Amino acid sequence: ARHFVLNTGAKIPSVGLGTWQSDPGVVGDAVYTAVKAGYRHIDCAKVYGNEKEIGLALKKLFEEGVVKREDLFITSKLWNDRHAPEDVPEALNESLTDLQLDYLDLYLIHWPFRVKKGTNTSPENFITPDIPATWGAMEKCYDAGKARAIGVSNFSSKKLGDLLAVARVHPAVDQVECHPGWQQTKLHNFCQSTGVHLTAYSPLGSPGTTWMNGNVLKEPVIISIAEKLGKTPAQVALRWNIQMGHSVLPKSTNEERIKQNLDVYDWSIPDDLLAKFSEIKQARLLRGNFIVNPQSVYKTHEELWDGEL
Ligand SMILES: NC(=O)c1ccc[n+]([C@@H]2O[C@H](COP(=O)([O-])OP(=O)(O)OC[C@H]3O[C@@H](n4cnc5c(N)ncnc54)[C@H](OP(=O)(O)O)[C@@H]3O)[C@@H](O)[C@H]2O)c1
Ligand SMILES: [Co+2]
Repeated sequence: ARHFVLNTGAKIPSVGLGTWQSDPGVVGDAVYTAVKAGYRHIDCAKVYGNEKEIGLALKKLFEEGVVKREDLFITSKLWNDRHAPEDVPEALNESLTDLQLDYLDLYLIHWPFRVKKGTNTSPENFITPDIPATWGAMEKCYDAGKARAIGVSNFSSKKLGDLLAVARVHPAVDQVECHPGWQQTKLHNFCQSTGVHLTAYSPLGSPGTTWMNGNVLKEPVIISIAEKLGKTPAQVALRWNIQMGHSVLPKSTNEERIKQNLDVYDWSIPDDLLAKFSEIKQARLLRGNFIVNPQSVYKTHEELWDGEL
C-alpha cells in the first residue's frame, strides 16, 4: 500500500508531507522530522516561499545519511506568473536552486490560471491561460531530466482531458483537494480511465485554515469508523483516500501527528464501513475565489471547476 505507480513507471510514496503554510524555521524541522519518522515524499511549491528552508532540511538529511536523494520523492509547482513558455524552465531552475537539487521527481502546473510575470493576482495582471503552450515547455523540462514527471494541480476532468488530448507527455498527476467531505468521484473515475494519478491535497479538510472552515474530522461517520477500528479520525480520513488509490499530502508541524499520519498502511476500512462514506455531506473547501472574477477567464466557480463544485 506504500507506493503508487505513475504512468512514467516511477513510484510515488502514498503519503507525503504537505508544506503549504509552514513559517520560518518550522517547515525545515517538519521535513527533517517527517523524513526520519519515515516519510519519503515532500510536496513543495514556489509560491509558498519556503523552498530554501526545505532545501536546507534535505541537505541535512542527506549529509547525516538519513536518506539518499533517490530515496525521496520531491514535488514542486510552477506558479501562475510563469506560464509563458520561456519562463517555465527558468522557474523550475529557481525551485531547483532553492531546494539544492538537480531534479524534481514531480513538477506541477499549480493552477489553470495565468498572470503577467512578476505580478500578483489582481485583475490588471490576468493573462488568458495557454495550457498547451505551457505544457510544451513543461515537456522540455521533462525531456531535459530536470523533472522526472510533470503534471498539473487544480485541473477538472474536462481541463485534464483537454490537456491529455493535445499532450505528447501525459500529465503524471492531478493534485487536487480531496477528502471525505470532497471525494472527487468524477475526477477519480476519469483519472482511472486515463492513467493519471490523483494526489489528495487537504486530505484532512485543512482544519487549521480559517477561511476554508474545515470540520471534516468531525463527521460522525468518520468518528464512528475511528472508534470501531481504534484509529484517529485523521488516520481514517487518510486511509480512505489511500484505499481509493490516491496519494495524500497531510500537512502538519507536530511530531506525534506526523508519525500518526504515516500509520495508514497495514490496516483497512472494511467494506461495510467504507460504504458509509457515501453518507458524508459534500462541499468543496478551497473554492478558488482568488481567480473567480468578472475579468477572469473563470467568471463563476463552475467555469473554474467545470461543474465539480
Ligand atoms: N496544489 C495546491 O493548490 C494545494 C492547495 C492546498 C494544499 N496543497 C498541498 O497539500 C497539503 C495538505 O493540505 P493542507 O495543508 O491544506 O491541509 P491538511 O493536510 O488536510 O490539514 C492540515 C491541518 O490539519 C492539522 N493536522 C495534521 N495532522 C493531524 C492529525 N493527525 N489529527 C488532527 N489534525 C491534524 C494540522 O495541524 P498540525 O500542524 O498541528 O498537525 C493542520 O492545521 C499542503 O500542505 C500542500 O503541500 C496544495
Ligand atoms: Co497521448
